[PDB]
This record gives sequence, structure tokens and C-alpha cells, in this order.
Amino acid sequence: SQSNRELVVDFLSYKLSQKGYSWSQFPMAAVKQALREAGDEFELRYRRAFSDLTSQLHITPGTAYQSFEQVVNELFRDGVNAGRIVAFFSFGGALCVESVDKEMQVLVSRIAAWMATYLNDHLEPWIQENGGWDTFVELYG
Repeated sequence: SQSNRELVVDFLSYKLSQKGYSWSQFPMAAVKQALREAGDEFELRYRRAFSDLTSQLHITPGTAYQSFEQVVNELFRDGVNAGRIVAFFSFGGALCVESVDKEMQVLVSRIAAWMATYLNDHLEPWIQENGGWDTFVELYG
């Protein structure tokens, strides 16, 4: 999905800018504003910044896609719901932040790619069964 690359690239750019980082390294406005709002609400509750999910991953130019997939999957031990998808987006935002902090900016576009693959593969199917991106709009702000 090109519609997905876009969403991923919005949320991360949004998060990177919000927290003072560069978005250079790179979807009705409705879904986009909804994801940004969702992510913000989520992070006020859980300000851990996925501290040990990132420990298990600890991303490097070496890291393979299958590794990110193994670790993101944990968000979904109990399957998909809207909150867990927001967490997915929020977890990538955190991976990007760390990456810039670790002087690994080269990785941020790579993470965006993985997020798209993952969204297309594992999450789109739940999404279409549960109203599509519209219910994120319905649900979030």
C-alpha cells in the first residue's frame, strides 16, 4: 500500500518534529490528524517510551526485518485492537527517536519501510474487518 507508506511517514515525521528532531530522512488528512492525536493521547498515559521493547530490538544497521517483526509482534500477544495499532505507530516513533539519538539517522527511513510492510502484512487485515481507517477517525482525537 502507498496509502500506508504515507500514514507511517506522517506519524513519524509528526513525532520527530514534535520532540525536536529532523524529519528530512524521507491517508485523508482525517486519518492523519486522527493518528497524530491517538499517538499523543497514548504517550501521556505510557511515558515509558517502550523502554524494554526497544531493549529487545536495539536497532543497528545490521538489524534484519524479521527481528523488528519478532518484537513488534509482542504488541499483539492478544491480537489486534485500535489501541495496539496506535502503540505500533507509537513504537516506531520511539525507534526513530532513539535512532537519531544513537547517531543512526540512516535507519529512520528503513524503519518507515518496515512499518509499512508490517501494517500491510499483519494489521490491514484486522483493520478492513473492523470498519477500515474510518473507525480510527470515529475513535480518536
